[PDB]
Amino acid sequence: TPQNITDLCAEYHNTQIYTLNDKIFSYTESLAGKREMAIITFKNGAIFQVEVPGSQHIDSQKKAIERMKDTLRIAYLTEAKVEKLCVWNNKTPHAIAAISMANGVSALEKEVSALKEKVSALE
Amino acid sequence: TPQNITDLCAEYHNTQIYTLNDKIFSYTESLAGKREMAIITFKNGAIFQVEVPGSQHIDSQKKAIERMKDTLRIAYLTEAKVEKLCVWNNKTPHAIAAISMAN
Amino acid sequence: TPQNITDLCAEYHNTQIYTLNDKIFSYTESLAGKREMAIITFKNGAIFQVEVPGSQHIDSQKKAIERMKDTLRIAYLTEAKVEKLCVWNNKTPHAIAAISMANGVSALEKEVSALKEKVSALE
Amino acid sequence: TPQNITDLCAEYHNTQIYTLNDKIFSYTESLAGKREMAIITFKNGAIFQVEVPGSQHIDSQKKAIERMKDTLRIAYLTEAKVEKLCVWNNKTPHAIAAISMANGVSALEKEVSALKEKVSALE
Amino acid sequence: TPQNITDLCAEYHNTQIYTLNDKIFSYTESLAGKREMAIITFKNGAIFQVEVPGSQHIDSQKKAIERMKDTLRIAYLTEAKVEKLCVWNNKTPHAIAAISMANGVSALEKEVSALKEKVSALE
Amino acid sequence: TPQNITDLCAEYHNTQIYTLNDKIFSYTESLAGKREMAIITFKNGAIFQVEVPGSQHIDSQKKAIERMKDTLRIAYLTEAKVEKLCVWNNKTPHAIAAISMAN
Amino acid sequence: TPQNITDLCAEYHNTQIYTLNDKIFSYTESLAGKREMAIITFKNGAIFQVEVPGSQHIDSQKKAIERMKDTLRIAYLTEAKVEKLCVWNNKTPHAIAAISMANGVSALEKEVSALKEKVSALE
Amino acid sequence: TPQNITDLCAEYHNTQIYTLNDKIFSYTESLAGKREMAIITFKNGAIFQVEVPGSQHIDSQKKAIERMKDTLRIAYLTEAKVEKLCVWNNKTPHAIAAISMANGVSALEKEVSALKEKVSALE
Amino acid sequence: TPQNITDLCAEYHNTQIYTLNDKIFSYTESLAGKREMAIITFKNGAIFQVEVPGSQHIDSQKKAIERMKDTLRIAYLTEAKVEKLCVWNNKTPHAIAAISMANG
Amino acid sequence: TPQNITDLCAEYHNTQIYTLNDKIFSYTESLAGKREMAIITFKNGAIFQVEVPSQKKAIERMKDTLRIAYLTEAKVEKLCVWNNKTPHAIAAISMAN
Repeated sequence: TPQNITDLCAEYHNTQIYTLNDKIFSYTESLAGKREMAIITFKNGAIFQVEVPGSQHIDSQKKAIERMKDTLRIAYLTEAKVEKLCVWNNKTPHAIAAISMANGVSALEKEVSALKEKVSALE
Repeated sequence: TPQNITDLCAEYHNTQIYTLNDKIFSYTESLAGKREMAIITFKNGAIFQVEVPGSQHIDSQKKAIERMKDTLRIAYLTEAKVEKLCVWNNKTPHAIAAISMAN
Repeated sequence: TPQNITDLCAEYHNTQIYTLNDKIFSYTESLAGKREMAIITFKNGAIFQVEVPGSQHIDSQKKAIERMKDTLRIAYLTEAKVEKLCVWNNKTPHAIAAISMANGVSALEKEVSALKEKVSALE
Repeated sequence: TPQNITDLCAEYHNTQIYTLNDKIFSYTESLAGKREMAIITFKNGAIFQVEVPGSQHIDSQKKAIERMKDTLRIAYLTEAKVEKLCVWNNKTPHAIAAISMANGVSALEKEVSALKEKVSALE
Repeated sequence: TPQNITDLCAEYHNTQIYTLNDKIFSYTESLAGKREMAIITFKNGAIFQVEVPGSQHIDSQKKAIERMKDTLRIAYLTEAKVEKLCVWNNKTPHAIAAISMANGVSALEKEVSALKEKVSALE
Repeated sequence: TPQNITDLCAEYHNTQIYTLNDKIFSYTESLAGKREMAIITFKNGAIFQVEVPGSQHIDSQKKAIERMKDTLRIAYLTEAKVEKLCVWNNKTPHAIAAISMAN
Repeated sequence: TPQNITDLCAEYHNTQIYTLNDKIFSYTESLAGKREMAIITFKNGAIFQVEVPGSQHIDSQKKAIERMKDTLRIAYLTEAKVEKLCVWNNKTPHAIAAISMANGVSALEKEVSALKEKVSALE
Repeated sequence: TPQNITDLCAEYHNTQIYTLNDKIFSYTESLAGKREMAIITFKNGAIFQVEVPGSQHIDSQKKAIERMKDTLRIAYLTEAKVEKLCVWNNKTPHAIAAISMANGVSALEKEVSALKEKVSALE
Repeated sequence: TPQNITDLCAEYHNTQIYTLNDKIFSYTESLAGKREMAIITFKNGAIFQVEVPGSQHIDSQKKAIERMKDTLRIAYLTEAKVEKLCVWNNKTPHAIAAISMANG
Repeated sequence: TPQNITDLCAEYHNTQIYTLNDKIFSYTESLAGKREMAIITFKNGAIFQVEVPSQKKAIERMKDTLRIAYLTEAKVEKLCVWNNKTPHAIAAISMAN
């Protein structure tokens, strides 16, 4: 089994890693017949879909497709930084196979950066 | 496959885009028999429904109808700006087909 | 199709609107056999149930009953103001048929917003 | 139908109310075979389970058992005060039948306590 | 029935406890065929999977596997401290069987709560 | 005669409307033999060509092909918002038949 | 020889003047076979074409048809106010025969700009 | 049923909305045989007819055609602002299908209402 | 016979009173085939129709439907305050059954 | 058909991409007999020509493009050029903002 999104992506044909290290700029979701899909965009202009469930998906993927749309919605609403997407590049928009989320800047490191902006203003 | 909500909307008859760039003013949900629906309003007076699941929906839409109501509830509670709604204008209130959210 | 909770409520026998414009005071939930239910209270003493799923519910209501309990829990935890409840008054406690949530700025909350504009101008 | 957790608890044999008026100290969850369960602890040392679904549960309880675990997880993560648990005391750990969460200390009452500290310092 | 994650872990072959007392550093999820899985990492370099559902899982574990992925996602997004993981050490990465989450207010988090009380009093 | 780009587009086989409501991200032009063409891109990754003049064009189109390339160049340089493109989806990149610009 | 667009328009059958004193709202141009045309719209809903070159045009018009499309494009892109169009009303959309551009500050608009300079000087 | 003139107009082929926000400049009416019609003009040069009844009208439209001519006459005589016209653009002049009247206070009409409040305060 | 619009409204199924105490904001009328109708709006966003004459109308209503459209037009043009509308709420927009105007 | 200037350039033997991401520093044009040409330079020191002559129209278009790019200070992203000419001769140009 792979230990990271890059190794996972390399197990499939017609995939590539996009490194975004950015939050999602827009979240679109449709319930229209044969377009039951999600689309996300990033500030850099990159567009990605979760595909409509279809004949190219095996039964095991059905729950994971629904989970991916839940993940993208809550990621968008919490402004979570997306590290990488593994996508199928034979679809337009490119179709999400996997997502990694990583921050960098530690939990109380955002309250230490804010008491360094309030501390270099008073004394 | 369409790349944005406007192109998606243009694939259906009786639809139009509303551009709101505003958070939801009110969220209403009903479990009453034959009215298992949601209604959202905006400060500008615009009213929209997620339709009762029915004979005009194909099986693939059932999960997406439930997802749309989850999306509208969490959008309301987080005050997320709605950019655009694609709606059917042959229903009263106009019925949501798609939503875009942008900060 | 009705356009608001008041018109929706008027389509049923044995219903009434309560206007609360208040957050939920208490949330109670049970997994005990034949009492798989939720109960909410308001400061004013109003008590409401989501009924145990049963013989008086049609199949289309099963998901909506589960959704209503999700809505009440997240409303309670976020202190969301409930605007109106449509309830069946032939049940004890009164049984929820529908809920509306709106940001209806409270009575003394307009005099607290005006002593925050007069207080952030003097000192 | 009972109107509160105390009346609900009194409808079952081998139950008791614990009053905690405290947030959950720990949340534990297992996917291990025959131990698909949750355990919560409180600072006072109290330990409670949501039981593994089993032959002592009726079909109606299946969804409510899953809902209880969702409720305990979101309560833990939001630090919501648990008021009371109704539990079966013939199980070890004691098994959750119902939960109440209660609010009280008012919304704009924290902004009125803070404009009484800022108002008795300037003028 | 066990009362904590350590006793639960000792009931299975090929398991061990890792004590992290740290939030999740990265969350990865895949909908790709035969890799419908999650991977979490910690700052200390530890990598863990939620396994692809398969022939080694009994029916009761299906829901608990889906719950574990929901728990890891919301834990990542809220920066919840993970206390312990019970894992199968015959898988690579080690496969999660159970998770415990406990508050314990962090080391320098008591000196950050005290430089927020001394910083909101002077300037 | 059609009154808008969408009605114009519907008079041809193998065409579709893309709604961009965005300025052009890149303008490419080539004088290389058998590739005397222009390519525009948008931020969203959409790529469109003005085709090399060829056997599939009638004489009346020659001037309009040259005009389209002038329009795309001045639109790019002024950052004018493109509303819609009517394109042939039979070609890769999709080939521009018409453009609308709206404020 | 006519002295202005209104005199020019009166020399043709089936023509009329539209006074817009407004910039072009939209510019549409097509290279599609048999639709080598331009369409402009104004905010007020008026739609106008430059006709496809055809059997109703004399050779002298060919260059002027190409010039009109250049004029409409540069007028659109510079937001130049169109004063008047002379159009054929026997075509749908109405077909442009001539255009006048003047940046015309309206009749009583010069006496309203002068009673705003005399009114923001007294009180 | 449509809720405004724009939605009504979109239900017909060969129609468009003109937004005038202006009173009628001229009203023309004829009782001459086969020309029993009305023509209105606006300052901007727009010309519109109510068609002679016969040819292409169903019986239910006869009263509505007579009503439209009454509406245009009283609108002209009262200088009522016409907001929008829905017209058939396959007729010359364009033929009225519907009219909206709204009192949308013109651009420099808000600066003329404000130099009437500043002029009835000084002298 | 009822003595006011509220009592009149209560004699019909699917009706309700709207109290506007405001002049009409917009008046729309159509002569288009199968849409021979009027629409009025108020500043508060309320939208009402006079329905297309149809199979749901009895012969006695034909003249009253034409009268209602005359009333709404002259009310709009004189800025007369509308007190109440009795409307059918099973139509979209809600369909006018009666109107009261009070000078006060 | 190629979808970008780099793929277009790779279809020809004597060509290479220069990445400038800079506006044109100088624009020179000549109407002199047998030297009806344009020369552009970049701050970098790079010099490029549009060679002296349906490619007829494209040669004229390229000179129009270089002139309006110079006058608007538009950033040139890439040039595809023939490296068997001195100065190197422009085959294609990409502009990105």
